[PDB]
Amino acid sequence: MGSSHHHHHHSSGFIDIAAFESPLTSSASIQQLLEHWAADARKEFEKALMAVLEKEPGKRDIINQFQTCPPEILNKLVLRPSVVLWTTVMLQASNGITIHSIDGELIAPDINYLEELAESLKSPNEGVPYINRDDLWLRLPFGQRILFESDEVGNIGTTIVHESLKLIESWRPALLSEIITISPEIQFIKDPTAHPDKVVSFSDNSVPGALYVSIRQGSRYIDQYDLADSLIHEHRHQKLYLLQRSIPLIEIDAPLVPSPWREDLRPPSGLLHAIFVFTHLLEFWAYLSREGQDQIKVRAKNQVETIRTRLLVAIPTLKRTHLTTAGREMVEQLEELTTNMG
Amino acid sequence: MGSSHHHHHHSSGFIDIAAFESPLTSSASIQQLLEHWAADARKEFEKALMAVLEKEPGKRDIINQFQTCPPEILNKLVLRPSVVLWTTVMLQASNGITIHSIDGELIAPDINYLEELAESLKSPNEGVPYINRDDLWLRLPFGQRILFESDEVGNIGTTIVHESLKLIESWRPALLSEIITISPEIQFIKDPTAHPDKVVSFSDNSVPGALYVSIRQGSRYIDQYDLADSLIHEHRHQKLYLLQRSIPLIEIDAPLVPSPWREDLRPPSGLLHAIFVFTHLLEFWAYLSREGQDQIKVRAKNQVETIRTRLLVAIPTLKRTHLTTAGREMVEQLEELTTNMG
Repeated sequence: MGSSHHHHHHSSGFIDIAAFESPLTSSASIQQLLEHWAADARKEFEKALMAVLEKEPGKRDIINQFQTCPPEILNKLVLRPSVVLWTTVMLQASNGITIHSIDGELIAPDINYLEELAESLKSPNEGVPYINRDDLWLRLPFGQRILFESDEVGNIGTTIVHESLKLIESWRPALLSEIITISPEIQFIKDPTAHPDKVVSFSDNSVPGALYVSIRQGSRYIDQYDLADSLIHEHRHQKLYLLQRSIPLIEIDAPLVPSPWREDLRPPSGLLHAIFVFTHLLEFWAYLSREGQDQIKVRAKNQVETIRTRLLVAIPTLKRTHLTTAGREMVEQLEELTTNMG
Repeated sequence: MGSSHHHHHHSSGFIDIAAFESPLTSSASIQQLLEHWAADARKEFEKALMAVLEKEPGKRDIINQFQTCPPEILNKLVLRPSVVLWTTVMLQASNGITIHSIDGELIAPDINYLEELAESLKSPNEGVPYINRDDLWLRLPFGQRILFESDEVGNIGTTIVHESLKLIESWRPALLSEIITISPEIQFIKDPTAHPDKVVSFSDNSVPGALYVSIRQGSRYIDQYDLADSLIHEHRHQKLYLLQRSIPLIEIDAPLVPSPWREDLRPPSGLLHAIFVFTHLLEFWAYLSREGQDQIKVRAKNQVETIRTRLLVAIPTLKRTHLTTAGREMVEQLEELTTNMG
């Protein structure tokens, strides 16, 4: 009924991947991928700064703040989710290309964002992962379809996030460090169309580095384990976005493959993102089923059985797809982790 | 809630197209595109025949009938929707790549299809557009999600199809000839999940040349005008599949753009397919509002207003996308037809 049948793909005729997977051995690989991405993003940001000066030459004094800015600060600034979206929308607007939010609304290029962006350089040291910061260029890709929690709602959510991050740190301190480097922004969302008891968490690569997690289950708040699951789930997408940017994993994103997590046929890259996400959540709930409290051991044992079953069905499905050399190396490493935990 | 946010396209940084659009002036352009496609498909079909001989060398006598078959027959055979799907599934199976139907079921490569296919050469070729032919390799991309009408249901549908094709011939005899060349197969379907009053019609490029139209709708049957709309709608997809095959129309199928026909963001190629489909449907209902019967003039005037309104909103949206030189030439020709309607 829904369908995706017009695919133009009816033409079917340099880093350690294994070390990148585990947070213990990924530190160097991530730094290497971030340096390559920041090299392209600095040029893109400079191109956007020149486009701002063409429309409004009066913005020259605002642009001057970045000119003398140290490259160490500038390299971290151009990779922020809100900055990447602003730079992308800005460059596409100059090429006559429109960018829209999920609700079909046009994301207008705002020159006045540079003034807010320049004033951020006057206080560089802030919280390691930015918990529910008020930034329109983080809310823009969703428009009105997704609501952003604020005030008392955000105040309570910050404390639950702190306990989820402390829980993640107790399991793997290397994964918390990985979260600070790849996913530095945590936004609190609420899906009005979703069922109150459903935990909603999503990620978009138009804003890379921002994790959108729901803290409210109706009027009630979710717990530190479910919120840590949501944070790890979206962090794994952000981590794979970084790898895909430089080292492609899928040679041909067709034909569509079935996923144990979706009813419809999803592309091979989507199933790779799903296995990459759920491999880390299988390891998280495996730790909670052994070294966790007696109250969590019931839910954790259910999650291990549910996730391992789905992973053991998705991995063979993905193996018979157009995977690159790096993509196949990733699948074989994720399969090894699922097998060594049965 | 639904979402499609992991697009690996976060890297945003000759044929007479006008003559191809109208069926009156497309005859030569279509023949050129079909000759190029048949040249590649004949090699792909030969590769599949050699793969059949590797698995079962006993099928040597059946493969010899195809190899010694006249090129005029063989060129038309390799481009049939059921043959294209068989060849694709067969070649992908040899490369360790699985193909699935919309319901997630694996489409198994059937060597025994060649025997049924060889008996089609020996049999006298019936009616130019094959109305509801019993062929599993036409039903395979849908599996169990879509039901195929047969017996008394198909018997009635054949008569309604004949009146729809006669209605299309009375409007533009060039469009009926175009239908016989590009879309030679009409299958009768029923979507159990769809609302009875909804007219369901779809097409897939894994089976190019097959139009899937619904004839039974609730406790009634579709009329010749609604069925002609369904046939023209799916034929326009099949015609654009042929063009896209050789001459690409979208340079970058990102960012996602809003469509007046769908609730959420669809790719630029999807919106191009929609405008290409609805431009011809606008011309069809414009003819029915002027030269049609008094009973159809009410429905036709409503369709012209509904379709022109949506086309006038989709065309500017698509113009601000990564269109190739040919893609932009197509959009400007479709915009001219929409504008020249008052």
